[PDB]
Amino acid sequence: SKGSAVTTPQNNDEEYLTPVTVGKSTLHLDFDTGSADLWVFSDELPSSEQTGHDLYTPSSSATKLSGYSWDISYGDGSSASGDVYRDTVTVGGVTTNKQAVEAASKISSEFVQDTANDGLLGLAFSSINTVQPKAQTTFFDTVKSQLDSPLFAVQLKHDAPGVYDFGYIDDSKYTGSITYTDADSSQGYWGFSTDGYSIGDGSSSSSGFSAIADTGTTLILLDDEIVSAYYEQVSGAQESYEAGGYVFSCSTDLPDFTVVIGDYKAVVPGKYINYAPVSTGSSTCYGGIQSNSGLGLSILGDVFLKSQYVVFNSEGPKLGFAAQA
Ligand SMILES: *[C@H]1O[C@H](CO)[C@@H](O)[C@H](O)[C@@H]1O
Ligand SMILES: *[C@H]1O[C@H](CO)[C@@H](O)[C@H](O)[C@@H]1O
Ligand SMILES: [Zn+2]
Ligand SMILES: [Zn+2]
Ligand SMILES: [Zn+2]
Ligand SMILES: [Zn+2]
Repeated sequence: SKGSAVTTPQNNDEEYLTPVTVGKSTLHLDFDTGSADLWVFSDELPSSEQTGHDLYTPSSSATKLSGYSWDISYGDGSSASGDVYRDTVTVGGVTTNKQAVEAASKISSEFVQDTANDGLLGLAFSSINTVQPKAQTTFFDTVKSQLDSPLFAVQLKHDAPGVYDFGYIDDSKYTGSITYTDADSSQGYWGFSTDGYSIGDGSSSSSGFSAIADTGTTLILLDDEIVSAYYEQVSGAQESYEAGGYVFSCSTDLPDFTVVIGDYKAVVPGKYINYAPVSTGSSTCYGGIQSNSGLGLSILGDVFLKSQYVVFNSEGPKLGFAAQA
């Protein structure tokens, strides 16, 4: 068994949604390789919270996990909690009837006021799922032995639908060979260790660093020392507080950011680090690379992933990288 599903980005690629059949209802979930919970909007929510969102409707065979509960919080003061159900979930043709579904009956603003987003599908390691009293398996993990190969690949596109492959690699999605690196699951994430980086045509930095691959995150969050070195090559850039991070003229084209992985160069086009205007029709533009200060962890998000074909292989574990076709 294998399958592929299409993912379309919101506005300026701020969150990629993917159709997923949960129960009998079809929802549009956000695939996050940074978390391990699968939660959706439930009927138990306030009507004014439901508005703008498809809600989860149990199957006739589903079974409510009595006594269990789940609660999660993310990067910002963004929470969600609720009950747990054992229903059927279908993603790109791969089906399972023992997937745990986390129904939310209480959530934060960010979620409620994000019409269209109907919840999340976590693809990190199951060890960090938050269900209680017994943690549950992610979807991938749950269908792992139904897949021709125990892996999945992602191909995110800029301002265009990408794709999530389950259990197989589509050779038409990348050019040249796949380079593999050992994944560090120590914190429950798909971590890895780049050997260095390179700003524009500069000379690569032998000094490596530890990073996680988080599809659920829009930007590239690195250590301040690196950010500062980067924007030093962007004319007119400034640490505009009361705006989030660094900004510069939209007309400016920033240099590429290369991430060295063994002998492979994962080059993020400068064009993608010119994220978007701080305001409608604004003159200045927000950068794709900001500071990870406050998380203490380096994250390579959608901006980095928009140029790679990434393979998440449970065997090792390991991550594979290839220049997107
Ligand atoms: C309850 O839900 C299941 C899943 O869609 C169906 O197979 C059944 O016929 C009934 O609608
Ligand atoms: C950014 O653009 C300015 C243009 O004034 C240059 O002076 C600088 O070296 C960098 O290329
Ligand atoms: Zn198959
Ligand atoms: Zn929807
Ligand atoms: Zn995430
Ligand atoms: Zn370039």
